[PDB]
Amino acid sequence: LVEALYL
Amino acid sequence: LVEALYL
Amino acid sequence: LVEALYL
Amino acid sequence: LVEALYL
Repeated sequence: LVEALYL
Repeated sequence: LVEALYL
Repeated sequence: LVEALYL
Repeated sequence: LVEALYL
């Protein structure tokens, strides 16, 4: 499981 | 499972 | 901005 | 900004 946010 | 957001 | 995962 | 994971 991966939850990833890139900004 | 992957939830990914790129901006 | 919200990134949310519920399981 | 919120990144949230619930399991």
